[PDB]
Amino acid sequence: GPHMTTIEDEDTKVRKQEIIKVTEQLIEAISNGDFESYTKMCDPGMTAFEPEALGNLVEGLDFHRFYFENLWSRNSKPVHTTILNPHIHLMGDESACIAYIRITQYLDAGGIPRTAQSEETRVWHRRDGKWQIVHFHRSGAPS
Amino acid sequence: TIEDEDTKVRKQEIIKVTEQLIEAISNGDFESYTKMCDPGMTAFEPEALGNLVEGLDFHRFYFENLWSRNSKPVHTTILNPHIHLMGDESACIAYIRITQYLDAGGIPRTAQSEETRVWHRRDGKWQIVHFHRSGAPS
Amino acid sequence: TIEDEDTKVRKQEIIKVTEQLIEAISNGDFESYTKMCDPGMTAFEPEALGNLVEGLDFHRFYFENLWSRNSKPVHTTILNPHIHLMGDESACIAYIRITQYLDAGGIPRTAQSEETRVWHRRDGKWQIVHFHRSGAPS
Amino acid sequence: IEDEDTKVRKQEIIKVTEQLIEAISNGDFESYTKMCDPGMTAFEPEALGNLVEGLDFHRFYFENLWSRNSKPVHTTILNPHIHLMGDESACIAYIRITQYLDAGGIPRTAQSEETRVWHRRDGKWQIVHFHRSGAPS
Amino acid sequence: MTTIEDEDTKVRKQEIIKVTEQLIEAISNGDFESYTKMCDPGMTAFEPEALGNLVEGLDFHRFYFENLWSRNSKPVHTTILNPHIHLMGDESACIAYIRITQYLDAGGIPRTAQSEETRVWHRRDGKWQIVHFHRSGAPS
Amino acid sequence: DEDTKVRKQEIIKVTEQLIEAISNGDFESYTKMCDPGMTAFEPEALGNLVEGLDFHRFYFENLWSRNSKPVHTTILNPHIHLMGDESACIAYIRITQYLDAGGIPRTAQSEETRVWHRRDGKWQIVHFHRSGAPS
Amino acid sequence: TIEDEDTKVRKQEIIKVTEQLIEAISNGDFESYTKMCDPGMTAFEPEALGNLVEGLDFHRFYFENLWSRNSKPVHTTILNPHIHLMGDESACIAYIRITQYLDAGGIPRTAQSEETRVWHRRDGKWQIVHFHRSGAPS
Amino acid sequence: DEDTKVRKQEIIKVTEQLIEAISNGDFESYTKMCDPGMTAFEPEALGNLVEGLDFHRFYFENLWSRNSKPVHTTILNPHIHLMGDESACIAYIRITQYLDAGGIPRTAQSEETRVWHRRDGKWQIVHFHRSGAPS
Amino acid sequence: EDTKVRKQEIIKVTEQLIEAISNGDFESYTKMCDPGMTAFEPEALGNLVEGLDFHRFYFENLWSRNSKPVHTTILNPHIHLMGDESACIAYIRITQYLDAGGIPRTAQSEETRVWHRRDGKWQIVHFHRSGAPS
Amino acid sequence: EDTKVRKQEIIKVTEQLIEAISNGDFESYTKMCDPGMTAFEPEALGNLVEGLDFHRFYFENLWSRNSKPVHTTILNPHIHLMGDESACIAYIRITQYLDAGGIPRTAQSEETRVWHRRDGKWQIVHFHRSGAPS
Amino acid sequence: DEDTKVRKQEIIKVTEQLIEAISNGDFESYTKMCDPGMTAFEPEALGNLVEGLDFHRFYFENLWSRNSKPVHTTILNPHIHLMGDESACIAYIRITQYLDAGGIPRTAQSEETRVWHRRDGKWQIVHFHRSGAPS
Amino acid sequence: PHMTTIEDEDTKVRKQEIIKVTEQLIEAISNGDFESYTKMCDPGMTAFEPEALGNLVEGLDFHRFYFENLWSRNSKPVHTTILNPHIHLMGDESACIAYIRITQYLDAGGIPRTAQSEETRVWHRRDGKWQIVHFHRSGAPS
Amino acid sequence: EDTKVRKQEIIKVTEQLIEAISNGDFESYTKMCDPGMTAFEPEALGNLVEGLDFHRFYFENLWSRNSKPVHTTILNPHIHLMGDESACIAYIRITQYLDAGGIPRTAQSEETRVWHRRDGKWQIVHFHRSGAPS
Amino acid sequence: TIEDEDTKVRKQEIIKVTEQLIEAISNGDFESYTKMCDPGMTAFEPEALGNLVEGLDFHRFYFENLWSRNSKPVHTTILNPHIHLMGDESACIAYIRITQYLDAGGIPRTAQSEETRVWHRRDGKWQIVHFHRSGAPS
Ligand SMILES: [Cl-]
Ligand SMILES: [Cl-]
Ligand SMILES: [Cl-]
Ligand SMILES: [Cl-]
Ligand SMILES: [Cl-]
Ligand SMILES: [Cl-]
Ligand SMILES: [Cl-]
Ligand SMILES: [Cl-]
Ligand SMILES: [Cl-]
Ligand SMILES: [Cl-]
Ligand SMILES: [Cl-]
Ligand SMILES: [Cl-]
Ligand SMILES: [Cl-]
Ligand SMILES: [Cl-]
Repeated sequence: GPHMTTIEDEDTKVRKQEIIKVTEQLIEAISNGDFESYTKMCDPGMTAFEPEALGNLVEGLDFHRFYFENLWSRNSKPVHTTILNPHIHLMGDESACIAYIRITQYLDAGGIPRTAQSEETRVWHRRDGKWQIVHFHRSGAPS
Repeated sequence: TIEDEDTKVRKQEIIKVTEQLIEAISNGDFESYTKMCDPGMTAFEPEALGNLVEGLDFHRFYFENLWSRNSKPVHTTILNPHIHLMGDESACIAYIRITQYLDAGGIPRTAQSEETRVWHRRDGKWQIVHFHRSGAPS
Repeated sequence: TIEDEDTKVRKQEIIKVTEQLIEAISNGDFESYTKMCDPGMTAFEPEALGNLVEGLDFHRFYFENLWSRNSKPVHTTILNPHIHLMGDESACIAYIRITQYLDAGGIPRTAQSEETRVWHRRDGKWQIVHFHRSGAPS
Repeated sequence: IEDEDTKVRKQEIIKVTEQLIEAISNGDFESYTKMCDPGMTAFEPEALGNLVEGLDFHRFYFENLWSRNSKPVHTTILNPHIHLMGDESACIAYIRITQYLDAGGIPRTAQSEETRVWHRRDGKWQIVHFHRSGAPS
Repeated sequence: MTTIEDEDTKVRKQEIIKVTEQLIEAISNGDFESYTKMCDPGMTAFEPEALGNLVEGLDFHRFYFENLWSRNSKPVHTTILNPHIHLMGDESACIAYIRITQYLDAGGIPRTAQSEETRVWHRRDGKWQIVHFHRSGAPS
Repeated sequence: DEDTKVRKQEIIKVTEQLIEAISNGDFESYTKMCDPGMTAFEPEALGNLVEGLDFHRFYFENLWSRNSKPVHTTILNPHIHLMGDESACIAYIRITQYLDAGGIPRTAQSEETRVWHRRDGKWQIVHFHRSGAPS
Repeated sequence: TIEDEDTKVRKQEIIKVTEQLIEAISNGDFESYTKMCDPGMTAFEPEALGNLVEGLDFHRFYFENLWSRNSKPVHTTILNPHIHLMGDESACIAYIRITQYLDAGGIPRTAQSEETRVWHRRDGKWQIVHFHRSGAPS
Repeated sequence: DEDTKVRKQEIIKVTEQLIEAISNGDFESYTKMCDPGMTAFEPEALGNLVEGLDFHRFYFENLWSRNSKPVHTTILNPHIHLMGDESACIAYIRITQYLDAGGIPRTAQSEETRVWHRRDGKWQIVHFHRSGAPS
Repeated sequence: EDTKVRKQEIIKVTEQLIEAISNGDFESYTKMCDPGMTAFEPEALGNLVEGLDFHRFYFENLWSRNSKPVHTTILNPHIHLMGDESACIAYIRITQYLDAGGIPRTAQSEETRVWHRRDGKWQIVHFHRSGAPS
Repeated sequence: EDTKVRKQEIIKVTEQLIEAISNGDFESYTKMCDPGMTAFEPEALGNLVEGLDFHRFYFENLWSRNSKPVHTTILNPHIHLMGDESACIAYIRITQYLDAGGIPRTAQSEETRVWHRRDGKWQIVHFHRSGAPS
Repeated sequence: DEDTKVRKQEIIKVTEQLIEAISNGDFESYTKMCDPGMTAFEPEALGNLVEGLDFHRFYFENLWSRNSKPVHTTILNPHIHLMGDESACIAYIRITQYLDAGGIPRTAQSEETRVWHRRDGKWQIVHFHRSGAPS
Repeated sequence: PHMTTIEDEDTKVRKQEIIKVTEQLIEAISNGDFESYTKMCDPGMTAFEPEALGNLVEGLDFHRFYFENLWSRNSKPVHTTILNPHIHLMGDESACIAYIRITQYLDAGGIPRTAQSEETRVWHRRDGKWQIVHFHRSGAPS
Repeated sequence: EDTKVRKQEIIKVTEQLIEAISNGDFESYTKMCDPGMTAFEPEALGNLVEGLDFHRFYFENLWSRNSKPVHTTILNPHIHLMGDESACIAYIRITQYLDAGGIPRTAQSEETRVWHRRDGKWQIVHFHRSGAPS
Repeated sequence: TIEDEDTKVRKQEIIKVTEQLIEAISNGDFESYTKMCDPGMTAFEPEALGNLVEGLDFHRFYFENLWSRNSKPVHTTILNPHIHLMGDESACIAYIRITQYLDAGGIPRTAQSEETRVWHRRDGKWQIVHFHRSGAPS
């Protein structure tokens, strides 16, 4: 279009929104204890670092399934999630990386509104059309 | 039909640059470091107090203020590495970083941290586009 | 040139909307609240754990899960207010917010917080475009 | 094409904020006052919960704390957000991270949330109010 | 030489001590109506409950009145120690004293609280009103 | 009535003057500004109501060592109450910026009430109440 | 110095009044207490938090608000008494006051305090002119 | 007529004198003012009733940082009880302003009771009770 | 050797004494105590008490004898016979009780008892208990 | 009146014993102590000690006397005479000292000294100390 | 080669089997997998080297409550060392996800070393060393 | 005779063989002699120890640090005791030894203190000499 | 040949002793102890105790000898034979028990038992326990 | 009396050797210590951390590096000794061992501990076959 003297290419804008959407979708699946949708979004050889893994690098979805079968009783109180200061890094058409602060507003524990924070890194890989998480790193203490 | 073992060498490729990156960090060599980082590099680390930091500017300070690291031998070990290849220009490595240092009463101590490094191939050389360090140690 | 009498009423104007805003917050009236906030409202507050929050989405939680304050009588006082007028569509107010509440053993307690509210006049009514709170109200 | 002047207006605000921070960081009180409205208002850890007026209260840290002749300082402005309000009024909120030494000659990091309210007067931008949360400086 | 006019400063001071006692009784009985009657609308105050802030009006004080009824049953004895009055004109007085409160608690345990108080009085249309007060020593 | 405006500024000026005298360890000027039967409540008096200026003479004799610490005072949120033409009352937050305490800039806060009485032309403090830190 | 050893029953009278006085306090008998107290009596005691009190009003509060002497059987001991006869109209006695009480669950406990009682004879009956207590007991 | 007024001032003067002697570590003047069978309750005696001046002698002989330091004492809210012409009782708050701790000004409070007995012309302390911490 | 029987004697009255303590039997206690008795014990807070008066309170205001297991052990006792009518016994007193912990707890105390014979029976003229163990 | 003197007699030896202790003179100490002297003191850690051998140590490793002014007071002495040959004194021992920075401090201890007369002089047979001081 | 690959998987399988038996409180299967003269180091043994299976019977026999909370085990970063055809050594991180503690999900970690010896066909544990928490 | 005092007799010497190399290994460690140490360890040696913070470490690289930065192990007397040893023989080239390692050392001001640690050493015979293939230390020592 | 069986003999009586203790069976216990038995154990607070009287408190006031699943292990035993009527055994005593809500825990204590053969049966003449069990 | 009672002589012989043993320890006379200890002697002591030690090898270390007695005097007291004669060849002695040492800070201090010593005599000489200590001396 007009104004050729500059990168009129803002598909990077929509590509990033693409990544933000799948991340939101992933979080919703997690938040609703929907393990099926979750696995659908994760690469089988998915790798992860998270408080629940006590400093160990975990492989597969098997380890996460636990929390999706027991704590699945997730439905016991309201839980609003906010993704702050997102930053996406595009790497090829099949590879993306997103880092953001994850803020969770929940009740319970004494029945009072409380807020939890965690730093998250999600590494995305495009396979046969849909984006899948290949690795993620969570920092803080919340799930 | 022993096919696809170049993934084996590609992963070793990633392990080597990660080792190189850690050595540069460990030797306070900021020049080599920047050479290995994308200008728009993003990071999550204890020193950033929960904030997502951009650029190398924030890291320069720690490189310049430790200058004489010699005041103690520093050995690093990369444990249980795991590489994820994504295209020919994109890689992801996750490992436990163990650091053996002295100081603190000249006594030998060990620090652990979980690290994620996201690599992107630009014009021949690999560069870090994002990294996430969990723990608190150095 | 003491025509600075309208600045007197302009400031009272700002003090009134601030009082109105606080009342809406105090009564858990999220509708009135949103009516007074710009959609792209920005905020710094204890509940946000050091993060700059955007939109009203983050606030509608405490506005929809914090009504158990009837058995917890509340009174708010705005102390030492200071308004800064900037054009006819832009104002800034800073004050100490003191809250008297019960509970914590049916006993009377007092909380203090420093607040900054940035106001912008849009199509007739004043709206908050950004606010910064220090302390820990709710 | 135009609709990107808000883009340059915001960069304008980010520049004066950077300039302000540099003046503070270099203990240059003259440049500082030049950038502040005489009736400037402020909330900051050093004021112990009180709303302070004028630059008189700040002169103290530029004087009795310009003794940085023994340690270098680096400042980072994170996740900036500007709100434009008319052509003479702006509002910027950011996380201010400070890397300083001492405390054992060791590298340490400080964080603080800052809000700066800007007003355009006779050409140059001036701070009319600011709110600092956390502590750092 | 100074018999008359001195004998009256004596009664003027007792006058101030009486209103101060009355004020304290109203406070002690949670009687906000009598309290407001004794305070100037633009009354100013410094007190532990205000966390280092100068408070205006009676609005801030109503809270403690309305939320301290059980005290009705709670026996309360107040003592005003080492009073000092400063007369300033016929319509202006200043009194400073140590306020000691003897109260019970849970288990009916007797405890004592101390606070230094300054009350500034102004005569308006016949009755004395508090224009400013300063309370120290964290007690209520 | 606006002379109330100048009357209040009058009180603010003497208060500033008083603080300056205190800040400079100038006991002569101080006594000149205090009524002989001056009464006071302050942290240094440990909960006791002190009389006269005698008790304050000491924080002047042993604090004059100020030639080792620049001091700046700020009077915040002042509020004056006028009561007759010879009686005033001022309440304010007193913020003090001082060094030492290691050598680093520090800030102290205290709430102060000063009761003023006009005697033979000049204003004199008849009572004062300080709560906080400042000495 | 051996003549008129009456300074034996003289001191003994003082212990008699001091003992009476202590019984009144122990039984919650304000009337007896006042009879032995000069209306202009002053006191230093832990309950007065460092202040010097005058009159009997201050002490009345502990009598009026403590009638449960029922489940409150209390024993008192006056250790190492020392009387100072001043003239024939006055006396001063100092002793340790040990009191054994229950409560504290119903377990036996002991408290101690130093007391000074300054007596002065008005008419034929003695009265407490001033007293000072240190320690625990009330 | 009010001789009770002068009698009380008489007691206040000897108390001031006593405190000065104590403050200056002048044990001779002190003993001169105390009855040989003097009794005492004080923090330094750990809950015990002490007799004679022997116990106090230590604090003089071994506390000379008193001489090397400006010490200011204030007697607050004094109350005297007269009992006959040879017997008096005074109770007051004793406030002490001293330096040390690096030349820092600090304040100490103690409640004191002094029992006076007139013997052969001069007043002597027969018993005293100090509550708090001073000496 | 005749000294062993006269010492064993003292042990008997000491045991007898402790026996009465634990039985709330104040009457037997008084019989064994000299009216001018003196004492240093934890429940006296560093003061020397005189008489039996100060001791009734614990006899009366605490008869949880058949409520708790009051068992006392006298260890390493040493006796000093001083003339025909004067004895000194010093031992470690070990008590094992219940409740107030509900657990079988053990308490230790150094105890010195000074005896003196009067018209036949032995009586305590002074005792000194250190540690705390009631 | 005769008792008045005998009791006062026990107060003198007690003070002399203390004098010798304070002084650091062990020769005097032994002479006033019976060989079989038994003791309970804070340095024995709950143990009934026997003989002089255990106290010698404190007599040889605390000679820094002058290097510390020390004043003792004996409060509320109570003596029990038990026949011509034995006595018992109980008192509060208050000690005023410095050191630890030269700050005048005050220690307290409950003491019980049991005396037995051997020919000319009085000898301590047993003693009990509570608190911690000497 | 390529058999060292299957030999190691062989060891990983018996280790998994062992852990399952432990996890299900199945002492019979456990003993079947342990050499009678089995040696062990583990937190429950308080620093002592224990012999036989007798000592382990207690943790099985007395924690049957497992039949309540889902127990999931993960073997992380396994490392096998082959030594001859009848001897193997495996070291791994053992992560256990369990409930309880309020029916709340919690995770325990422990470092384990298992020494295997082939006897008459089947692999048997000859010694094991546990660091950490796990049952 | 009773068919065993021949074989039982060599298992006896084989176990002493293992106890000797273990003692040798400990001496090398105790003297900060990294060369002898590496000589006794298989290159692919694996280890679990307090210094590794719950991680399984590989190679000798990680241990080099405690040898090159522990030259003080040559300044003060160090006595080691191996208690309640237990050897498990597995083939002629494979052995396993478990023991309590007690260390008596000074300092902290020349003060004598004792440290305890449970150790497991897995030995493998390669080309004549015994080498450590894996070890697990729980407790403290080093 | 026989020292082997003599030692097993000692290990058996020690096991029997521990079982009696573990089952709160004081009768069997006393049967196995010499009347003048001496002991050092945590419950005695650093004091050397005599007789069985002191022990009858822990067997007695602890009738939860069921509600406490108890397994005992004797580790690294070492016997010293001294004559045909005297033996000494030292071992680590490990106890596996449950809890305040069935939690499995382990306690360790070092024990020394000194045995003396009297009229046929072995009796404990002295024992020393370190740790805190019973 | 009876041929017996001389048992006190046997008991006293043990008190003699026990004292000789303690004295040898304090001197730092390992040689004598060896002659007094059976080579297969067993021990329980705080310096062993819960483990039963055997032989005299483990104790050597203390007769070498522990030289605070080799330059600072210490007095030992044995209290309430109790002996059990199991024969003419076997003895058992139990006692509290108080130790008065100097420094540890410089101020005279006292340490306690109970010790059990089991003695066995071979060819005329008494030797300890086992000992158990509680507390922490040497
Ligand atoms: Cl996740
Ligand atoms: Cl980095
Ligand atoms: Cl808000
Ligand atoms: Cl600023
Ligand atoms: Cl009020
Ligand atoms: Cl002032
Ligand atoms: Cl009273
Ligand atoms: Cl004095
Ligand atoms: Cl008793
Ligand atoms: Cl002594
Ligand atoms: Cl297992
Ligand atoms: Cl090793
Ligand atoms: Cl037992
Ligand atoms: Cl030994």
